[PDB]
Amino acid sequence: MILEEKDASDWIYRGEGGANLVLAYAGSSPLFVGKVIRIQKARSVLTSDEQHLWRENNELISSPNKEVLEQRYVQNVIIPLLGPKHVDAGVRVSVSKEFLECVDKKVTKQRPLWRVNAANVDTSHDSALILNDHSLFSQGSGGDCISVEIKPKCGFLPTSRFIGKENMLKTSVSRFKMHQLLKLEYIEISEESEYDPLDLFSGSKERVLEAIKALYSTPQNNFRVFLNGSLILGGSGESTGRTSPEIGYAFEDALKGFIQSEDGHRTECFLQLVSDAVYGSGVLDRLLEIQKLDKLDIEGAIHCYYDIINQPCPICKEELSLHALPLDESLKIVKEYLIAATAKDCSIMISFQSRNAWDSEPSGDYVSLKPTNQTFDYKVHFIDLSLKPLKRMESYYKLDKKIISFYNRKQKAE
Ligand SMILES: O=P(O)(O)O[C@@H]1[C@@H](OP(=O)(O)O)[C@H](OP(=O)(O)O)[C@H](O)[C@H](OP(=O)(O)O)[C@H]1OP(=O)(O)O
Ligand SMILES: Nc1ncnc2c1ncn2[C@@H]1O[C@H](COP(=O)(O)OP(=O)(O)NP(=O)(O)O)[C@@H](O)[C@H]1O
Ligand SMILES: [Mg+2]
Ligand SMILES: [Zn+2]
Repeated sequence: MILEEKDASDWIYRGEGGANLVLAYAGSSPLFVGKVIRIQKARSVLTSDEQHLWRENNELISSPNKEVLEQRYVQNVIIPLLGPKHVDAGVRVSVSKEFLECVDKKVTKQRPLWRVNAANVDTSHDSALILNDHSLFSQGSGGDCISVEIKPKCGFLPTSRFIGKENMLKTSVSRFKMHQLLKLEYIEISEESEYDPLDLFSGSKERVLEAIKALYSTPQNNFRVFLNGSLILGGSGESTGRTSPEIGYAFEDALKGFIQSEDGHRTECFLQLVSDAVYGSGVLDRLLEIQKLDKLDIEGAIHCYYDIINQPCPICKEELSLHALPLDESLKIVKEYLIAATAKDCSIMISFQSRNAWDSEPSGDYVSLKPTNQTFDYKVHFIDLSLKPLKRMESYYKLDKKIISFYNRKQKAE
């Protein structure tokens, strides 16, 4: 029930995002075998404005800590929306300060330096999240498991009435593609990614495959691959650089026996396998619907935000429409905007294993690889379904203004 100091040595770095540190269990305890632990970082549990926003979900507003908050957020808001088939809310577990402290230290050296600069484990939370490890095909075997993680980002184009005259490029150019230019400018990446989210979410099989090949070539922080829980393609707690021949070889070699093709051809077969799973599964259509809860764009939603927090709108100057909405409706719009923001920033994990004829109940989800003559069963889970803080509406607006006005400036340079 409680993780103490010495338990710390049975957990090993798995990765991290901007919000949580994730460790995988390497011990023997039947309690943790096949799990990861997800620990919130530090960069009362809900502002007053937030309790207003989440009023409809009381069990949410009365969450005693942040861990229970996320847990109930996923169970009560996200589940109802994506079904429970592809989602795990997690089980909370007591951790002690010294355990947390001990984990922080143990993994420090395996973290990107910049991640360590930005934040650490909040060693004041008394709880943490335990999740099923989706790099493991099933909880509690059918041989090896190749697991693929995709952070798809936003797969549609805003079409809002509320997009400003100087910003209409947002109407035709993906946010992900415009953001890439800024990141390069800010030395957050070394080269622009080849991935286009519009391809991946297109519903076109050839365009999904194109997205997958692109993710493979330039994974940044959008693509990872695991062999039985150990990373073989992608970044460790951060964006990785373009796939090089050295990385190409290492990954090709890691696939041996799993993709049963000739040496050198495994990679192409694996890419097709992922594509077939994504596409055939239809899992992205559902995610995309949630993303489209951002109905009005940040340029529209921001106006409702100031109404919700009762501040005169600094964006309007000396939109009669949005400002004439009843409070109830402004709340809805912003809540949906923040649900959409969860959807836009989560990941999909797709676990693969050789079709097991001895399954006592044969799986309905699988993929037959043309060439190899193999069948793989697969499973999809969504991960990283974090609650986004309402206050963040302000920076969403500024980051957006920054993205588009830099993209415009870059284009003007014809
Ligand atoms: O705003 P975006 O689209 O850049 O997304 C942020 C991510 O950057 P990305 O562009 O995905 O590399 C960002 O990822 P990195 O920290 O850059 O790996 C986080 O996921 C961030 O969420 P949070 O602060 O952890 O709640 C994300 O912020 P939210 O927009 O989800 O609040
Ligand atoms: N249930 C899980 N099973 C397997 N791997 C996981 C699981 N949850 C997280 N991970 C891995 O650990 C990494 C960090 O988890 P994540 O929940 O995305 O952290 P985060 O800081 O909340 N991400 P973000 O806020 O979107 O930047 C993920 O990219 C996965 O590789
Ligand atoms: Mg998160
Ligand atoms: Zn306004």
